[PDB]
Amino acid sequence: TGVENSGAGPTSFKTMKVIDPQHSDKPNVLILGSGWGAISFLKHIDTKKYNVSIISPRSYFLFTPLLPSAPVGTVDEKSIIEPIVNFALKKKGNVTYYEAEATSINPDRNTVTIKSLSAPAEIKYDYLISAVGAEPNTFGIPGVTDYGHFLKEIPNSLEIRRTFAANLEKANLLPKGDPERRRLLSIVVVGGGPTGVEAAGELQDYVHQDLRKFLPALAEEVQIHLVEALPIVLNMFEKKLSSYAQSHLENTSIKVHLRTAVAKVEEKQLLAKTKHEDGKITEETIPYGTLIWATGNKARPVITDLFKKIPEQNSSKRGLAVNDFLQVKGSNNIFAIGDNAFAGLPPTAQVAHQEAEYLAKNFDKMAQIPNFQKNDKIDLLFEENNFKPFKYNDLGALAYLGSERAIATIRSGKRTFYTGGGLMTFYLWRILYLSMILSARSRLKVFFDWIKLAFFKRDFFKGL
Amino acid sequence: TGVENSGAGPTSFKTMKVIDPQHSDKPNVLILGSGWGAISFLKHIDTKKYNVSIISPRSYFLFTPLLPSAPVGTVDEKSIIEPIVNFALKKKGNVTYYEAEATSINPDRNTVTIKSLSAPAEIKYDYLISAVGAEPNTFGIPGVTDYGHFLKEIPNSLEIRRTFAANLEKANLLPKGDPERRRLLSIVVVGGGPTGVEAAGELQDYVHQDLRKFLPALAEEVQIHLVEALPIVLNMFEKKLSSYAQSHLENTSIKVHLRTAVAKVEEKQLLAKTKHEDGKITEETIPYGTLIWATGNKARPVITDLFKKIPEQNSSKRGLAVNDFLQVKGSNNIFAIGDNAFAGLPPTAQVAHQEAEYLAKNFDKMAQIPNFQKNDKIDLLFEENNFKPFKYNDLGALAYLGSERAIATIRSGKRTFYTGGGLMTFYLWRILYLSMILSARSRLKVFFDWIKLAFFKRDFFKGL
Ligand SMILES: Cc1cc2nc3c(=O)[nH]c(=O)nc-3n(C[C@H](O)[C@H](O)[C@H](O)COP(=O)(O)OP(=O)(O)OC[C@H]3O[C@@H](n4cnc5c(N)ncnc54)[C@H](O)[C@@H]3O)c2cc1C
Ligand SMILES: Cc1cc2nc3c(=O)[nH]c(=O)nc-3n(C[C@H](O)[C@H](O)[C@H](O)COP(=O)(O)OP(=O)(O)OC[C@H]3O[C@@H](n4cnc5c(N)ncnc54)[C@H](O)[C@@H]3O)c2cc1C
Ligand SMILES: CO/C(=C\C(N)=O)[C@H](C)[C@H](/C=C/c1csc(-c2csc([C@@H](C)/C=C/C=C/C(C)C)n2)n1)OC
Ligand SMILES: CO/C(=C\C(N)=O)[C@H](C)[C@H](/C=C/c1csc(-c2csc([C@@H](C)/C=C\C=C\C(C)C)n2)n1)OC
Ligand SMILES: [Mg+2]
Ligand SMILES: [Mg+2]
Ligand SMILES: [Mg+2]
Ligand SMILES: [Mg+2]
Ligand SMILES: [Mg+2]
Ligand SMILES: [Mg+2]
Ligand SMILES: [Mg+2]
Ligand SMILES: [Mg+2]
Repeated sequence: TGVENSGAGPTSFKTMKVIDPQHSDKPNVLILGSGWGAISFLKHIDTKKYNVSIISPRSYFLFTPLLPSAPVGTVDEKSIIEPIVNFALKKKGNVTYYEAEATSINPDRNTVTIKSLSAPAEIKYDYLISAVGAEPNTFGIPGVTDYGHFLKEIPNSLEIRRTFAANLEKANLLPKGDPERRRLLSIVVVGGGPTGVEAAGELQDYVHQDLRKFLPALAEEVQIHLVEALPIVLNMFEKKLSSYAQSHLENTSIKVHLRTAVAKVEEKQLLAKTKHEDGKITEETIPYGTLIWATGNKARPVITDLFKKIPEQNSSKRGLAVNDFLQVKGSNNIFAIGDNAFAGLPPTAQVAHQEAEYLAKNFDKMAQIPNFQKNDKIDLLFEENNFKPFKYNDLGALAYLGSERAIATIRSGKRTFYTGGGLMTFYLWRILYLSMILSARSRLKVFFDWIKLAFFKRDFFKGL
Repeated sequence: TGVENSGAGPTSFKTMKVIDPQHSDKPNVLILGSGWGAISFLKHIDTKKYNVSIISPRSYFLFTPLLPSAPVGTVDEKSIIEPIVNFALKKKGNVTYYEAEATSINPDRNTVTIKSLSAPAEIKYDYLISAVGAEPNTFGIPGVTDYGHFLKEIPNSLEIRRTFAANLEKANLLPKGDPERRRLLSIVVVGGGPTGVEAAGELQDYVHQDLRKFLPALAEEVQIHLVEALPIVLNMFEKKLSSYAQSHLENTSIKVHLRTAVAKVEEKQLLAKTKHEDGKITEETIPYGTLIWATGNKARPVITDLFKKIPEQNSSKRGLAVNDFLQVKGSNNIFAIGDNAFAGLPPTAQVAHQEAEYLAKNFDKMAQIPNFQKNDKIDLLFEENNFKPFKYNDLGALAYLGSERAIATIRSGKRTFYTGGGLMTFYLWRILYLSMILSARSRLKVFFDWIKLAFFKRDFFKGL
């Protein structure tokens, strides 16, 4: 259905841009999500030839690479989100955002089922764009999600402060010696990837740069462990850099735990195992005030539910396996991009950003084809008209290390433009992250956020 | 300290500045609150000759004038607050803040009982500076607390935005010609002092500027009413100005209800009554989605608690009555300033920023007279010393109106510098306010707020 006067998420709003007919003139494309995929895919697609619809529980778009800077308020949570709406005021034709969530996609009955928590109730789709993202992975390691914080989404950032704020508080009522005070003030990040390292760093920044400047008795006793399973951190960088980073984290009093896996999280301590290069399996408990879980990504119910309803997708695990034109293997009119598509690619923004932009332009290709105005094998039409299959141009990797330092690589093709570095690198990272932001609103807010951060402390209000 | 926690809540910070002999000879001074009076008094007290400690459940100062511009993201709630610590960090001597609330003042036992919501538990004092503010008042009109929203404190801003969004949301799923949609978009501000005005003003902005740019279907139907019991809005501005303000309010589509009083408040609607030129009371139902009740202050219960414990304050209705030396009539060592003090002046912030600065210089002027500590018309102690009493240098009256306009009136004694005006006044007004802000950080943040507003919309997130 998907008609007038229902109840999904209340920003089920329609923007009557151009002048269409009531007899359906265009294909109804329906996007799932409002993140990198869906916003990148929306940002380009020809709205004159297609009737774009978006289904997102979230009504803003998240510039994920600056999220780890939110909790301490290096950046404000607003300063890095954008409403979907503003990207639709930049589309010539017609859009509609339902503020709900996909639940079961019904591939052959040909709808996405939106049931919200803010109320049929399905939505007809001619084509489907499935960029819902991955949800983070605990590995069945018990205790996470009882006692952990995922660094995924804006609320997650608010939860992490409120927690750390509350510990800083409780902690400052105990006599200096007390171990408990020592515990409250400890931080465990679990995740050696960029996210974790950046959170790890951004906290330690705050503690050195801000906290001590008015309660130095606490600053000291703050401890920030960073825990990773593999031989070293930042594995996407060439060995020589990953080391400089690990140098600089420990330089900033970070307790890096390489080759270490979390077997279980209890309330106050997380039982860790370590397997050394001389294969010796040692144990260790790590007590924690605040636990951050910056690791992994698994598939979502919508998708793992879909796996069954498409014979080819029975045994895909990571995401939806996709052919070279990014359609679901097993379905005609259903596509998948970014973290929920299994392209055999890095699960990153860069990939999803390209993935979407290519698919966007291929949608302009198909409109020129009368053959696509109507018609269980599927790819055929993409060959008959000579469509380029998607190939990826991995552009390199940035990561921020703490107390004003960074490392990076940039590339195009086999060519490898640049690679830092230290305090210089920092200013590119800033200058570069700025440019990759998808809105002038957001960028000015972040810009102002860093200028403000020079003259003054971060804003660490627990109720805001 | 040490460990003096028993009543007082978490952010019990202490700055170990000067070297303190356990057994002290400096007097001990207590400031109740963290707003205009208290923070003004904190700023100008000599922290070397005295020892100052504070009690406030609120860990931040609030630039109360800008509050009404936060609910519609004209300005961020963080931009207008600044922490106590941040002020106390720029002092000479030892400051301490027990983040809690006074529950009982104990005049004849020299203590203030503090039961923090977050936890004996008395605090000892030589001198007491009672500056807790007043609370807002319902005049026992049934319904206000249930369905209404005060506009007194930061959380109230979030409460309103949340409310208004949820209605904008719920309304857009109903068809243009529904009553229930008309209602949800109705907005009644009760009380036409510059608050209710500026508020009403700043909403209509968001409707007229933000909302319409993406839902004119909703925007148009949004109605803002301003109810006021008196002949005119903004009585403290001179007669001719009150009419131009009202001209401009009504001319920006704001239904202004003079000589009108809210007899009661129900969920969907509020019954109001209006006395006419001819002295005949009519009735009326105003149905409403959002109810901002910005009218009249009343006596805090700690202040009312302390009316029974002093014979002079037995017939004290409005607030603690004080002499020309701002001292609680009937106590020696307690002082009341701000809206908890009934100094027969208006309950402005302007008053309190004077009431403080003055008392601080008094307090400093009690550092060349070594008899007070070797001490029934106890104001004579000051009169015989030849203490200049307190006099209010009324600096004026400001009020923003909506849609880029403002009214103003700077003066001193009689010598009136100015009285506008239009788009020029809005600019001055901005400038005056921006100057009167108490911290660099607040200022800058407020300054970048306004810039971002010219470039981009406002920020109306219902979870941030
Ligand atoms: C803290 C953090 C920092 C990162 N930093 C970087 C970086 O610096 N560089 C980099 O390349 N990558 C980074 N990433 C990874 C990158 O952001 C992701 O790979 C990218 O977000 C994938 O985009 P996507 O569109 O596939 O999914 P997302 O961007 O996650 O978008 C998924 C969207 O779908 C919505 N949604 C969820 N469930 C449903 C449902 N059932 N129905 C409808 N909609 C739904 C979500 O609200 C969201 O809008 C980071 C990730 C995190 C968590
Ligand atoms: C939205 C709004 C806008 C305004 N704009 C203006 C304006 O432009 N110009 C103007 O002159 N006036 C304005 N006012 C009025 C003016 O701000 C007040 O008269 C002024 O705040 C009084 O200051 P105060 O120090 O007496 O109390 P406040 O400034 O309210 O501060 C009182 C403090 O006491 C704390 N507190 C309360 N109870 C307790 C307790 N039991 N124990 C400990 N602490 C406690 C509070 O958290 C607060 O920090 C405005 C008021 C509002 C609500
Ligand atoms: C906006 O478009 C872009 C560049 C441009 N000049 O416009 C880029 C595509 C832009 C930047 C991408 C980018 C910057 S920096 C970075 C990065 C750092 S690290 C990483 C990968 C290798 C990490 C993946 C981790 C995955 C886990 C979930 C397992 N990617 N990606 O896309 C967001
Ligand atoms: C310039 O600095 C100041 C004093 C000084 N330097 O001595 C002031 C205290 C300054 C501004 C005060 C101000 C601005 S605008 C205003 C005012 C006049 S009137 C009013 C209404 C809102 C409040 C109460 C009215 C009560 C009855 C008269 C109805 N507000 N007062 O600090 C905030
Ligand atoms: Mg995203
Ligand atoms: Mg997406
Ligand atoms: Mg994702
Ligand atoms: Mg995805
Ligand atoms: Mg205040
Ligand atoms: Mg005060
Ligand atoms: Mg007050
Ligand atoms: Mg007061």
